[PDB]
Amino acid sequence: KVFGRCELAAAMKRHGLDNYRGYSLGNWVCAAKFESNFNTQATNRNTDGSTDYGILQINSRWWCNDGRTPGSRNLCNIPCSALLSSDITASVNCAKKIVSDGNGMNAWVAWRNRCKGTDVQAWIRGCRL
Repeated sequence: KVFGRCELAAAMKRHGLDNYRGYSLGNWVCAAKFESNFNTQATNRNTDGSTDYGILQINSRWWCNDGRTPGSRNLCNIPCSALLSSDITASVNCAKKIVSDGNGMNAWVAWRNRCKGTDVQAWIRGCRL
């Protein structure tokens, strides 16, 4: 499913992401925009053989099991396919574990390079939240 900006903002807010670990909602919407263009079905293969899945492009080497990433730690305890669902619950729950492991949202390259230090508030402007 390809989310609308405000539709995604509302869904993320309902799932407890607004200000989770100090990150305002605009950061999460911005990250999703640049990581998957709001598409829950996005997948991207990496040079190391691992693959990124879903709206937040969660990695198979550490977070989910896709049956093809040798030595994968399945830290979120889920098959990577669950992360492509139109229901973002699995993605949100796993993202919470990721953002809590030490480097915060810096775990998302697109966020660090395209959202960090920008006016992230713009991503939720105009939305009835």
